[PDB]
Amino acid sequence: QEQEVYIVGEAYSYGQGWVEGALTTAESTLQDFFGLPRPAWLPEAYQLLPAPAPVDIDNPPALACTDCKKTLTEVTEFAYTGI
Amino acid sequence: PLDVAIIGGGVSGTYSAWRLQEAQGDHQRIQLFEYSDRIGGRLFSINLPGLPNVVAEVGGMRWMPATKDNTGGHVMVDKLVGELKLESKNFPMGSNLPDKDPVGAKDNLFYLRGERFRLRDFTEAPDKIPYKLAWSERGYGPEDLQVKVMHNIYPGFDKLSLAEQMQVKVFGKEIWRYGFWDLLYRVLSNEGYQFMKDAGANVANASAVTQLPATEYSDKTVFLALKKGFQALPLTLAKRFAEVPGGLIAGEQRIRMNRRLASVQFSDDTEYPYRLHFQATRTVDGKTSDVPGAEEIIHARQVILALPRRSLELIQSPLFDDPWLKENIDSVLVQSAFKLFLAYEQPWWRSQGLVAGRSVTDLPIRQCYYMGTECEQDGGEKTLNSLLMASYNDIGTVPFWKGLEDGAPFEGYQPKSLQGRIDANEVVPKMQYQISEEMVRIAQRQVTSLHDQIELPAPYSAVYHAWDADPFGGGWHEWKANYRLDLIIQRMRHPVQEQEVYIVGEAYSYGQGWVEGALTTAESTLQDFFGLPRPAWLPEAYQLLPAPAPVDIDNPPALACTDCKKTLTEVTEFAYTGI
Amino acid sequence: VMVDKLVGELKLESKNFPMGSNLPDKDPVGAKDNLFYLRGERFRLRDFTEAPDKIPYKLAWSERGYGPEDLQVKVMHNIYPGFDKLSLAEQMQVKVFGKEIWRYGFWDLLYRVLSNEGYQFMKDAGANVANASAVTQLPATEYSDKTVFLALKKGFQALPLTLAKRF
Amino acid sequence: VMVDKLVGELKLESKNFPMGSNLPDKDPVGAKDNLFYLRGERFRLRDFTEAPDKIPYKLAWSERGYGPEDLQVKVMHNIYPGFDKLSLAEQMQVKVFGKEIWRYGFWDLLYRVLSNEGYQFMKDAGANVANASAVTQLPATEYSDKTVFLALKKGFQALPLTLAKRF
Ligand SMILES: Cc1cc2nc3c(=O)[nH]c(=O)nc-3n(C[C@H](O)[C@H](O)[C@H](O)COP(=O)(O)OP(=O)(O)OC[C@H]3O[C@@H](n4cnc5c(N)ncnc54)[C@H](O)[C@@H]3O)c2cc1C
Repeated sequence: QEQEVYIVGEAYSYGQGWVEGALTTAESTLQDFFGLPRPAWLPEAYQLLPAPAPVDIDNPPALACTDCKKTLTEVTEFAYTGI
Repeated sequence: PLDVAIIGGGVSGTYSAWRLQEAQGDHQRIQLFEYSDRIGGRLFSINLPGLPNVVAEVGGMRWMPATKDNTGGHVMVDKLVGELKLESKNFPMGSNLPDKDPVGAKDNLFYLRGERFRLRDFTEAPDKIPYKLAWSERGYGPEDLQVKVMHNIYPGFDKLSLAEQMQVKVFGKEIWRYGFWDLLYRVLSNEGYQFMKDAGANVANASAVTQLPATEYSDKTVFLALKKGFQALPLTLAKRFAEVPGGLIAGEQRIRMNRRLASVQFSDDTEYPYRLHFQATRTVDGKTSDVPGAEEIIHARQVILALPRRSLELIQSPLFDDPWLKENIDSVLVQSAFKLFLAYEQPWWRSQGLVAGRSVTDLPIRQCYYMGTECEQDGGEKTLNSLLMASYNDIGTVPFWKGLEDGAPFEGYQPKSLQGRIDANEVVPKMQYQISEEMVRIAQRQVTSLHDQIELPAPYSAVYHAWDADPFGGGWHEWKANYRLDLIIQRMRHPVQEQEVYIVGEAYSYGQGWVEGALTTAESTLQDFFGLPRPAWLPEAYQLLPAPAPVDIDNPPALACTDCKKTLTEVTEFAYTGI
Repeated sequence: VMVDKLVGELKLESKNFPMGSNLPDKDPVGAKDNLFYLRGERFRLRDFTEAPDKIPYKLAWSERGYGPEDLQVKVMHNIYPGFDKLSLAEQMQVKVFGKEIWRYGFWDLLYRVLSNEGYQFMKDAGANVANASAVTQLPATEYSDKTVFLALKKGFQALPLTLAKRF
Repeated sequence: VMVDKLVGELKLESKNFPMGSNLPDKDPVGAKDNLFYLRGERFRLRDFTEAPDKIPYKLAWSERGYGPEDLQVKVMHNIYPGFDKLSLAEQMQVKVFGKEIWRYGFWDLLYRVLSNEGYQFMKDAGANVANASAVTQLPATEYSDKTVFLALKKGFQALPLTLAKRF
């Protein structure tokens, strides 16, 4: 936090093994510690890096299932694919 | 000072009280006595922690809707449930997906003799079935095989009235004189019988007349359940019996829980000839024990014993010395039933292609039902918490599970959904039979084997119930061979002509194993010996109890075949189904 | 998205990166005829579903009839249904067999749910790393040769060169 | 010992109780040709070892090649080697899977060590009771049609009758 060295690239991205990983880390670091706006060509809808879980996830609050009917349907129909 | 004492807070008891109170309550003292602190008898519904909208039906769980013409299906249940404004839901026996051509039960599992196959393989891949069936028994599922067997014995047998079925002779003997297994031994290979038992419904020493009738299998067959659990039906009735306005006895005094009818004695009094001796009981954690002390004594004109066979046997009365009643109380077998529920945090089976209905195995667990996810229910919490039920009734498997009752209780674990809601030590409910850890480990291993998995998620909660001890003796009854069950059905409602004691309930009905049996016996007895009209909600088209055959059916007149062309066509086309 | 739009921005020409056949133009074979040679046996991709008896792995009865990718999808739904559709924050909180998923290595977690022959099959016919976090290896999608990929006509190195050139 | 010596004492005549054939007098067939008819299949006792492919139970690879009795011996040695040779007092102190053996029923203990098809095989081709104490059901001996049994020529009821007669 003290120093003004930044690390970008695929290595410590979410999109490892992709050029997308490298670009997303670079763009986020630029928007966050260099103050550059988001490019015109870059949509706002796109999340560059995944939001983290809380630092303390030991005994976390429950995950409320959003549209479980659709998830369970997808899962069962996938199973039917094999059968 | 009681005009009617009703013994038993099951569905037949509670229905009887409600009817009599709503009809004659203004001038008749009616009281309902129940052995335990719980109303419902063999209807018994619970919600496990984390599953507030997925009911675990430890007793009865579904009924067949009334037909359009109101002549078939469980008409009494369907219309009574309509009358009391209880909400019903579909009881699925398979998958609705894909919404275009629903798989139904076709993908549900079988694991028999070390082989795995799915239901669709009985017709699609009969080489997978590991039973050495006769050439003529291949290509049917177990149910369809039973239909074929029945048409072999007598074509269209299921479509005959009980009176005609009691006159049908096979291999020179009337069918009601055979036990199911003995009759099948004559027409079906040993491997066939083994196949029907294992992949299968039936009892081997029960009357062939009530076991043989079978229908063509169809996962499209519709069943209904109550959203609040089947126990809502008797509870509602009890609730509506103690809330009838008016009457000699005040609403809150009409139901007397925790009273075990110890005995019925005959008093010299002409007005109130029955002296009922009740023992007070207390119920702790679902277990009822006698409270030591005096017997409460009550006087009644009429008595309705809304009680199964074992319960009748535990009541002392000179009434039971009647030769007919002494002979015909033991005219029914009692089938023990056992249920195991396991609650999981996700429906691991949905990823295997399983949605509803049962998978079947020859492992001791026998059958597993997939019973529903909390989040997929109407107004259900946003939780993947799911319920699995296992059930067995077969005598041979019972000893296995019986040995696993001892040991440390299963404690479960507080699932994430319940964190900061329930206590960790309340995750596994306190029940009459407290599931042990060993039983849960072994059930989980057998469930894992059945689904062909290495390891499944562990259950966070469980419930075991046995319908075997007193007073129930078992889960349901079946007519024994060599008994004129058509005559016993009519007489047992009022067993001793002199006395004013009536017997109602599922035990000595035609519809044994169903709430419909209990309701039909109760309603007939009420219409016949209490004079109540038929309810408005109850159609006239529906026959409550089958008309009996003549007492002398030795050398009976011939049965004139009504539209034999249609029967023979049905029978032949059914045969084509297998071929 | 970043690559796609940045490539758009710098006016680099892209092309389809085919993963199979477009012929016959009516019903393209795709990757269905591409070869496998495993354990001395030859079969084609279509045989994972059309002819599963040709697959020379002694798979569990419940793991047959899937290609390697689809088998991984099935495994993931077995562990947690819809896991791939959760956010990273939710995936980091998912516990399996009493431990958070990000505390398992891929191979250790699979060992618990999939037969050894299953794992061997997914490795050989398969993407994955055995000691990598299960949270980033487990997410899988249904296989489809219709999945579209793009390449640069001048090669992917044209993207950094262009950038350097424009810097 | 008590029966044998008491029968000696009362001068009741005993005879061999054969469990198989004595012919041919050179190499007696014994029980090797006696029949089994299980699950629609026919085989003879000798086929448990001579032709195990004829046995129509899907036994584990490690349970094949034994007759039912020998399979029970194998199971018992798996649980505790030499268990049958221990005194009752020692057998009541033997713990398996963290519980004393006399706290298990036979079927529950076998469920842990033997496949379901194994149990089914031992019941069908087999002696045992499924809910009885494992301590008194588990002890088994190697099968041998050469095992000798005796009967009374006048029937076993001659023993109590004689006693009553001599009382
Ligand atoms: C496992 C299982 C599953 C079932 N599933 C279905 C199903 O899916 N569909 C269906 O339609 N039916 C089902 N049934 C059957 C249905 O539950 C019964 O047929 C019906 O509930 C019985 O009603 P009843 O009034 O005859 O008797 P019971 O329910 O037995 O009621 C008798 C009552 O009398 C009480 N009693 C006993 N002795 C005394 C005494 N001395 N004094 C006072 N009270 C006493 C008992 O405690 C009990 O409350 C099932 C049953 C079981 C066991």
